Amino acid sequence: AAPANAVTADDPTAIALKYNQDATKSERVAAARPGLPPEEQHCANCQFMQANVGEGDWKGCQLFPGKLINVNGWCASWTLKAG
Ligand code: SF4
Repeated sequence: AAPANAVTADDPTAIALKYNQDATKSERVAAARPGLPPEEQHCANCQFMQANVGEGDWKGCQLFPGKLINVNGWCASWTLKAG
């Protein structure tokens, strides 16, 4: 059960970025974002995930202010966590 502030499928930004809460049900292969092979990409290893926001598998994403994403999700803004 997703948190009350989870990013949802008719969120305009979620559509535009092709977010899914489950990276295995994402188009990460098609986008081929750089820095890791696409099958290795998910929110937990993304620069925009906020480790200090949320709880458990439901963490912040800088791009989705006021909400939570799933650590096992993905969107087309995926960028390697570099620091
Ligand atoms: S920007 Fe990164 S952390 Fe935020 S939803 Fe997309 S992949 Fe997940």
